[PDB]
Amino acid sequence: NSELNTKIVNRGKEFFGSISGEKPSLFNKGAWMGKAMDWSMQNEQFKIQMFRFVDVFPSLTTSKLLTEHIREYFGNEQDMPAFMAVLNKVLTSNIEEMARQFIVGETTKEAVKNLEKLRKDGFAAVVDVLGEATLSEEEAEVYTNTYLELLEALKKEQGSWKGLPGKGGDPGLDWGHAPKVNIAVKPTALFCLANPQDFEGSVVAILDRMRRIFKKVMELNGFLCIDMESYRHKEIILEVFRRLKLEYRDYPHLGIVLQAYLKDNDKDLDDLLAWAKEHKVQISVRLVKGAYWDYETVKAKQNDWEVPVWTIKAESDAAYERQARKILENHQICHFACASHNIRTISAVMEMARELNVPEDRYEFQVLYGMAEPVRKGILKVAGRIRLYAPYGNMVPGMGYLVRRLLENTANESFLRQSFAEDAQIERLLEDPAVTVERERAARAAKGLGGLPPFNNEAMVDFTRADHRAAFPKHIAQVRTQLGKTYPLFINGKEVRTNDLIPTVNPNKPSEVLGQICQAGTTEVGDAIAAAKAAFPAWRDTDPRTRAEYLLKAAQAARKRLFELSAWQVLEIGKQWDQAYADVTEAIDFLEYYAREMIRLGQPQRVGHAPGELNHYFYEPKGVAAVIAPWNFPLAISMGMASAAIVTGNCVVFKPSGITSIIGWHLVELFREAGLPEGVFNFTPGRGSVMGDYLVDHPDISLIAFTGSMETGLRIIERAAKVHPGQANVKKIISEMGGKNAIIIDDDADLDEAVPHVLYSAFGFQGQKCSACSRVIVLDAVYDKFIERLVSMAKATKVGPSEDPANYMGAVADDKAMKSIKEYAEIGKREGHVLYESPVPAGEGYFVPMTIIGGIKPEHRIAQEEIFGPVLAVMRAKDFDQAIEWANSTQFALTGGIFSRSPEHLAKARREFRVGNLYINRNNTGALVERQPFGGARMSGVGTKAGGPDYLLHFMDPRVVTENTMRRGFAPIEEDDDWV
Amino acid sequence: SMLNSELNTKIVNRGKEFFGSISGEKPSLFNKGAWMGKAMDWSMQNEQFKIQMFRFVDVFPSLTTSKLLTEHIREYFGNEQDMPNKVLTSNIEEMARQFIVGETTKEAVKNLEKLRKDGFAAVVDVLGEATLSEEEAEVYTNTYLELLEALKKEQGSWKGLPGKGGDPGLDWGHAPKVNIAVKPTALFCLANPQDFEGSVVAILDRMRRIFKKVMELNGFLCIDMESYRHKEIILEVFRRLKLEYRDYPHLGIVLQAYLKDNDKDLDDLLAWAKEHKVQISVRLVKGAYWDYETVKAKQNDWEVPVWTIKAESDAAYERQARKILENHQICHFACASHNIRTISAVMEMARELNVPEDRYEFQVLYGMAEPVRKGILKVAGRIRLYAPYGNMVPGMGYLVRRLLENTANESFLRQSFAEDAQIERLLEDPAVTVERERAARAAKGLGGLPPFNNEAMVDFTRADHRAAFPKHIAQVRTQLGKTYPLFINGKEVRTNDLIPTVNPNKPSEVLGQICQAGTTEVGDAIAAAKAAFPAWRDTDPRTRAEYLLKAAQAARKRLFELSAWQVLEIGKQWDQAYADVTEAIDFLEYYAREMIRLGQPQRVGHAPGELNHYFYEPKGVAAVIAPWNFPLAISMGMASAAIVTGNCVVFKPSGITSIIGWHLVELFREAGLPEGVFNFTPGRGSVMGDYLVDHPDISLIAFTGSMETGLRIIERAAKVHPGQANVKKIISEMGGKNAIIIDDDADLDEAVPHVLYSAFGFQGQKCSACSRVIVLDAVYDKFIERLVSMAKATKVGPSEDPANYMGAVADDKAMKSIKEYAEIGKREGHVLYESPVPAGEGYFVPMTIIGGIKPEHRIAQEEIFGPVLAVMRAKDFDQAIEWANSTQFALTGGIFSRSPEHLAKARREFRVGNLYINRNNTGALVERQPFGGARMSGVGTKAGGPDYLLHFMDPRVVTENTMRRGFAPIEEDDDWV
Ligand SMILES: Cc1cc2nc3c(=O)[nH]c(=O)nc-3n(C[C@H](O)[C@H](O)[C@H](O)COP(=O)(O)OP(=O)(O)OC[C@H]3O[C@@H](n4cnc5c(N)ncnc54)[C@H](O)[C@@H]3O)c2cc1C
Repeated sequence: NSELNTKIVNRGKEFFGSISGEKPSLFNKGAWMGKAMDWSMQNEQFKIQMFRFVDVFPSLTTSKLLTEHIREYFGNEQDMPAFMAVLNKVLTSNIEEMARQFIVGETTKEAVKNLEKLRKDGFAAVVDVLGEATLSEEEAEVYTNTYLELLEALKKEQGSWKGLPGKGGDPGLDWGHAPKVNIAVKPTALFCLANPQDFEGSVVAILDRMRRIFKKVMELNGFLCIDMESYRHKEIILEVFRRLKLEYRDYPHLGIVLQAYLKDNDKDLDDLLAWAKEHKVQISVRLVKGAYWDYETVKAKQNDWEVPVWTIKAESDAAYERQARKILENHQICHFACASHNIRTISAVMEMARELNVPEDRYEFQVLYGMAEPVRKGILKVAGRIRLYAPYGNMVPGMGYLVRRLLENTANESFLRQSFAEDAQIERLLEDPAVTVERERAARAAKGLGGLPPFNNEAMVDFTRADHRAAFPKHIAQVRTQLGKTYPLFINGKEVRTNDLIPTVNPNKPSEVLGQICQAGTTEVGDAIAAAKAAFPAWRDTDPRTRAEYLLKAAQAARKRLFELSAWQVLEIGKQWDQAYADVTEAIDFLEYYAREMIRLGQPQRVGHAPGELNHYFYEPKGVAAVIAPWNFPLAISMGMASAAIVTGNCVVFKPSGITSIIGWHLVELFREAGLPEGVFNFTPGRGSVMGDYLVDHPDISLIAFTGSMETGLRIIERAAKVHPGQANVKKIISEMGGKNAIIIDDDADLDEAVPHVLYSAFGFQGQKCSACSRVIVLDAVYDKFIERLVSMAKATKVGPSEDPANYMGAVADDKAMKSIKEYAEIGKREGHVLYESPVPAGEGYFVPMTIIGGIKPEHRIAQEEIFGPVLAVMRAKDFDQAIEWANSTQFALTGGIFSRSPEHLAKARREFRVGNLYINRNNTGALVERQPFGGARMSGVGTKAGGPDYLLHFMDPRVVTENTMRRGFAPIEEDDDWV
Repeated sequence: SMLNSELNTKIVNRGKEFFGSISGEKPSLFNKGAWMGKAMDWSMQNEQFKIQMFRFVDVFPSLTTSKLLTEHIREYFGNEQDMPNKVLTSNIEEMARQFIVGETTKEAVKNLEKLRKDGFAAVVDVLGEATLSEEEAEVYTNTYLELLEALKKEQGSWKGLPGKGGDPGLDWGHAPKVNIAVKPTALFCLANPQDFEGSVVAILDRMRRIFKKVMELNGFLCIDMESYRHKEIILEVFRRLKLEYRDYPHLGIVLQAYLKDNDKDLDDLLAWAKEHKVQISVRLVKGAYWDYETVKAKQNDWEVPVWTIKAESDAAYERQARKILENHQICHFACASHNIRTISAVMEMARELNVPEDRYEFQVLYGMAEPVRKGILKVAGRIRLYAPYGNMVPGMGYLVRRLLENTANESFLRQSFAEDAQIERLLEDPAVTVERERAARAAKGLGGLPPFNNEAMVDFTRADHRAAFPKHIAQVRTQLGKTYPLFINGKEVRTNDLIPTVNPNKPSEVLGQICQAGTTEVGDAIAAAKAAFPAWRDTDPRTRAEYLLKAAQAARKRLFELSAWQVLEIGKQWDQAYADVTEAIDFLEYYAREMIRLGQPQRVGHAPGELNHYFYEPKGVAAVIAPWNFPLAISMGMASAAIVTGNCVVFKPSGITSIIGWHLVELFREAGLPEGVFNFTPGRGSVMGDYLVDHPDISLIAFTGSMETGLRIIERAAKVHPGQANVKKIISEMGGKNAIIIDDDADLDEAVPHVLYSAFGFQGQKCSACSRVIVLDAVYDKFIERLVSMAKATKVGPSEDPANYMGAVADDKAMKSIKEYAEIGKREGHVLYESPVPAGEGYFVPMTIIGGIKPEHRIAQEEIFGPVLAVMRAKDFDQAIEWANSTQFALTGGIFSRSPEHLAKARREFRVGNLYINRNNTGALVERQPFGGARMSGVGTKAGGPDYLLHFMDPRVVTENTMRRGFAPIEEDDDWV
């Protein structure tokens, strides 16, 4: 709209004029922070070092930690920038000063005092309470009580404050209309287990605390704003706002933050306004662009989710202006807080409101305390109604907040950087962002092999979606209509029934029988081996691209059944919703990845370059593969091992674990739907005590793929090494065995991240993973604090049936597992000291308490033996060297983790913490195909890594054909010949 | 320069007149009105068709049944509609007849007399398949004698061709009427510069017999020149024969202008003739083996002996022709070329130098370049046709070579008569063409290292290489009698248990005494290796690779010395010994590069906020248990692979090759390898064998040797003992029972010597050796007769004497075991050949060939590891493949066949680790032939290939969440926005 746009541009021009060249302190090159940010902006390596240093800074609580980190992040004094122990003191004082710039105080009393100073300078405030991530109920209560404490202090003071001057209205209110007390609350800080996987439980827990705060706010006629956090919780937070509003439909001073950088926001704003109209209530919206842009883009890309944010910056600006116009048009029902430091954005809001003649009591402006100083002052001068978002509290979360402000101010796309560091042209700065979008989209308008798209991991289940949340109960219900079947063997394309049946039951409810499984004797296993051996010649002679096509069809068949296949796993083996879905996506990943790997490896390659000669190097299968699969990843690992053997040209005799035989039957369904030729895949569940050695010992077996315990793996290795009469090959072992995996918690670890990652690593799926954290090795000086937070978080979780998404973990695999694990828990309780032992439900189910035991040392049994259940050992290391020594003190070497923000300690861990899969600053479980090829050596395996580029070669043997191409003195000349 | 321009003008003007007098007349091969011209036309337009057609003509004479013929036609040319029996046969046969003067002596003689009446002289050549036996050499020799007897009776009635003066009974008044050419290698089936003196004498003795008959007729004998391999031998034959008959003027030699050596060879021969005051004759040619020499040199890292720009050969010809003409007083000249420029250049140079006509003549091959031949007759008058005669079988091979000559891209005939090239380009001074082509031609390794190339094989065309072996064998003999200690943690450790090591061809010759490690010493070595491991593991992969490169240079500098040790200690022939050392060098160079390639962590996945790096780590202590049959090569390959990947090695050489094992100590010491990284512990298997394999500090075992021992090791290594860190990794190369299939259509000239070498090279003591030859029913009798006849020509004796084909086997135990197997085989089949062996000491087993062998027989199944070859008669090709696949082994295999269908079937179904087509099945080279198989022949590990180093390591992944406080560094390969 050209005329309006011209007014906006002129308003912006007047604004830049009234600023008089003033730079915000962060861009003041005369100040230390300005020099620091200037160099960060010119030098990306320095920015990364400086910003990461500020992040770790509040953990550097001794002189040694501090001195060492300074050297590790910035190098020696001679190699540092000019603007930078005396060095300890100067750096410390400058960083602390930077953080204080952005906070109104450290105590409630100080905050209140400083808020009054702000009022005398003409500024209103919205107060926020700084806090570390809420990891427990006790922490949520502290946060809640801090708001209550703040409100009580403000209640006593506000009567003595003259209201900020306005043009009309009520002289006891700010600008004649706004409540003097205004606070903002982060909803997820009110509940440590906030998760849309438990949508209702999360809404209620947050709502119950928000209600308590809100009641006190109303008691002093104040305003409560509910802030918006990451996209993961956006729908939860919207629902919290809607419920609290309907509980107090007549109270006007309740706001919600909406983020214009979200593609969803056009619909969300429209829905909320329509909702307010329908319910005949009023609302208030603080429109922001959004604070988590890099996080959302990374998180979505890590999970093959649609990126929920716009990714061209002008799109967020254009969305803001569009959505602000929508709000202002609806001022009758919607009060507006314009929260932005962008002069174009601010100018657009001002002129749109003027054009729509919106009453001034329906819109105000907000900025963050301590930044964009000239912008703040310009708003005061032109609009008069300006509120500062003012955090207060402890310096530890204050440093985290500081880093976020530094990121915001120094971003390449930041309006503040462009205006105040980069000398950007005013006309460009104030351009209609809609025009910017068109130009940027047009600019941006200007790989796989063999016609196949490149490999990408299958999208994870996404419980931000109502449809994904609804799918599970529906599919679990459908599965229940299918219970009670008898599952036969499947051999040479035919169903073969035996009369030895073993029931398979729900571990969370053993009275619920899912079905009966036929058991193969040695006769039937021998039959299956015979069928596989007979199908082998034609299958080996099938083109690798064709073999790969069967895997691609199986992947599509599985993809079309994703929630159904997932539901079976929830009931048969007690997978939580996310765990079950991830099992199926991983199976799909193996199929898509191994299909592409065979296509890659399937072409004979010329080796050497001598003329008159062609050497071609290529691979052939081995023969019949025995595949012996675990129950803990019943589709993923089964499908991975079987499909690798199949795509490489082998034929498979497959023994699923008894308690997940139905999931094993899914392989039959999937390969049959793909049209796999008869005998290439044979399904023979059976009693190991009857046919286990028989399968491994058989002369017609050429390879054995096994995943499971070390004891069984080692027995297989010993027996397989013998060559019996009639045996064609030396048997090839592909084996993934157990682990006793440690995560190290260094002194400088970010405990907000370390704690929930350790909890998930230890207790996700009841701890039943070869990759699970069973030892947490914690540095002396952070031990007490770490353990308090871990135990408190554990106490908040619930143990119960996996079909109920409210439960964190549930029953273990079967009766034998429960008894074994419980015995290990008793052993550990006599070795160390019990720190936590959860309640479990009464009645039936193979429940083992979520168990945490401290005081564990390397010489203890539960520091050495794989328990495969929810029993976590906590070990206290005297220094980092001992932490590493202890991590390396078992016979296993599968996975490991380290939380540390020390370059030197991370380097030492990369080199010396010699596990097959080492994870830095995140959980040590959940390895993905291609990204984390999985497996190790020592007693954890034989160095084969599933889901990686070396895996398929283990299922084959290389061959070379060498041809003398010269006849009667001449040879064809080939493209890669070394010629003349 | 000014003179150069002037003479070039006369040459160009002579060429222009030569062409003007031809005017549209084409050689019959370029006659597109004929079937021959049509087939060649399409060959020149379509290289794929050329390859099919020329290969078909090559295989054509083996197509002896209606089945063979019909199937080959389809396999080479496709269905009878995708193309461009009795008929196609007549066309190819007519094509071959164009180039030969007859099929019998009498027909040849009649046709030669006809040619005389048409004014053409001749030089007569006898066609033949390759000489593979003494009997064949005698047949070839007697055919010349027969020819000469026939000509002797006729020549008296021949009027000499007209000339300008002289003797009316001689051609042109001066040339002998009878002139024959002989191929020297056809006189000796084992001609080979590795036995230089033996080859010269055997050839000379037959050539002298022919020459005496030639002299009786007062005729001319030309000694033809063959491939570069035999050039020096042939020169020496000519020189000796000339001096035996210093006064007889009618003896010629061919010299090849396409050889870089020829400038010097011609200078040398001319100076030699002067010194000895004799006269000579030279037929100067460009050369017939160009493609072969180029390929052969490139295959062996030898300097290519031929010029590789065609104009360079032309330029060399004109340069060398001038030199001969300058020397006309002592050197008679035959200009042998179909090239009008070349011929015109010679005519003008003869005029410039005023050379008498009786000192030069012109020669062309019968049946080609007809207008060129006609032109020479008209202008010069002295033209002689090279006139081969004989059997259609070698006639077809000759046909192929002529078709190649005529249709080559750079052929002067093709450009003149097919391409309608501009006459100015055709008659250009080739020296100018050279400069232009060089200028145009004037207009990758990694980490700064050159790319890998296999080390050059020993080259016995060189006098220095021939002389080096006797020199170095003698030098090694001055160093015998030493006591060899263990080498543990950088220190020499003696023990009281000594085992002598002796020469298998002369067991009374003791090379030294070897200390034996007890379990105590082996445990000490393992402890040393274990202590050295953490620092070695942490050494940069590039640095570890540098040690291997230093060791490779150390070995390269000692090549002949290291070779000589093997000749004496284990009975390697000179070439076998040198090849063992070059293979060792190759492993070092190749594994160094492989570790450099594999040594850098690679990002995997592309998700942002995350870095996954995938990389490799060594395992720990490796036991390396090495064979005696490739005592440096395989030992060094296994040890250096383990070492470069970051492991430390405890190495047990075979007892009988312990000194070669010591060479590893010497080489790693010279490279400066850190102490403990390589330890040398020879010892008695019965004392410390199981100890070494069972030890809990061993993480890897690299073994090469017998199936029986390999299988025992695999079984024992599977157990995890108390304190054992890893499941032990096996890298194992075991035996074979390798077959070569001889198909009905096999080229027996190649199949026979390749099979003989595959079976008996190094006494058959190779895991890759051919111990079964499976021969198709219809070619059985023919193949076996030639194979046995070639075998009979070879001698068994000490490997230090290069005259011997093979020698003693490794030791007394091997001899006893192999002889028992021979007796078993003789009761199972029937002996076709059993060689004499020397009297007296030495572990000699006869070169033994046994027929009537079937898959149920023990010697069709069990690896003998000695000079015992089973011959098996297959009823059809399907059974041949079935039989090839009938053992428990699958290491190597070979097939001789010119059937695309059968070759395709073999590629698919003959499932050995290394299958060879139309060559021997031994001698695998690093990178070109990564070596190893499965079944009972190994565990699918392939030494010398790109999958090998990974077996000595385990992969690791480090995954880092790079996001802190909502931000992460953006990395280049991130999936982003
Ligand atoms: C008082 C106040 C309260 C706030 N409360 C919250 C809250 O509860 N929740 C929340 O999420 N944020 C909140 N914010 C917003 C956030 O903290 C930033 O301050 C704000 O987004 C910066 O925008 P801008 O108009 O100041 O600056 P600009 O430089 O104009 O805009 C920058 C913004 O654009 C977006 N952006 C950057 N790059 C791209 C890109 N490549 N593609 C698309 N978009 C891009 C980001 O949102 C970034 O923050 C609040 C802001 C204020 C002032």
